[PDB]
Amino acid sequence: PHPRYQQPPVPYRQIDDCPAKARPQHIFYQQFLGKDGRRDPKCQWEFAVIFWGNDPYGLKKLSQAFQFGGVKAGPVSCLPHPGPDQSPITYCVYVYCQNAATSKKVQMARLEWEASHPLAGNLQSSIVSFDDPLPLT
Amino acid sequence: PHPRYQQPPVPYRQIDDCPAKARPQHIFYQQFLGKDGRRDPKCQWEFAVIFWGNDPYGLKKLSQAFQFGGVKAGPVSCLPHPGPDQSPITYCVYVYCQNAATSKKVQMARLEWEASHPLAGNLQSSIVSFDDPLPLT
DNA sequence: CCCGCCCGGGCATGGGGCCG
DNA sequence: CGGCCCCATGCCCGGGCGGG
Repeated sequence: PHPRYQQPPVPYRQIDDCPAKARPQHIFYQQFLGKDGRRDPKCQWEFAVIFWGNDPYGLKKLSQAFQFGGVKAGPVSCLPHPGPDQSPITYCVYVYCQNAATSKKVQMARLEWEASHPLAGNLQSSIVSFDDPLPLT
Repeated sequence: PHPRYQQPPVPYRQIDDCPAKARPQHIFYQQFLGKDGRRDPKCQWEFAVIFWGNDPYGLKKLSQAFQFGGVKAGPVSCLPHPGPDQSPITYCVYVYCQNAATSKKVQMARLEWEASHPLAGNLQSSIVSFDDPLPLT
């Protein structure tokens, strides 16, 4: 068909479903998150980490990399550009989490990835709280 | 620059610049937000309201309508869909705000519009908090 | 007046995959 | 290997329709 609007990243069953160039980051996060990456039925989706920066390509790899039961990235999006001026675009990715601890852990995971991979770009991040749970079931 | 990644909606100098379909909501929101729509240079961008639903077109109208000094919508994006199945995509729009009062007002403003216009679709929403301020200057 | 839902066109890729 | 490439791709515009 004809896409007019963004589509959600498709979830993985096999590691093959994850695009090859993003596989190491993905694997890293798995090992990093451990049990915290599995879906916990009792938790509801109230948290996120927003990652942002000027490079959409790296952000896409990050989005492709965080896909798990309890940690799910949305697609690459962007922030409003502040000036009435059209400025350098600031891209972002929301990584949704089922609790606060996991979101902090997610932040730190990406930091450690950057530490091990100098050529990866340095992303800004912030913890996000939602008053009401998101329909991520 | 980066045609395959999303672009931040463009600001309006005057009301004629607002795309036609979004213009009624835009007018209404302007009047409802009142002084709170103007930028307060002391405030930092720590809040948002996320609106979500299944109509990307409705959400596009909302995104275009909320563009002000202190209220700035991002583009139409979507949430991850939890199951590895075919389920309706849930689209969303983050509307960024310079303080908490204003975000409450934004939430309310859309509720009012929906109350005046029963043909309009009912958007779910939540207030959103950031630990660190966003680079909306 | 405004609603949801529909459609075609156009840009400049940029990332999966080949080859040096 | 890992740097490089090129056309399937991801994005956005804006008009239109029948209806309440």
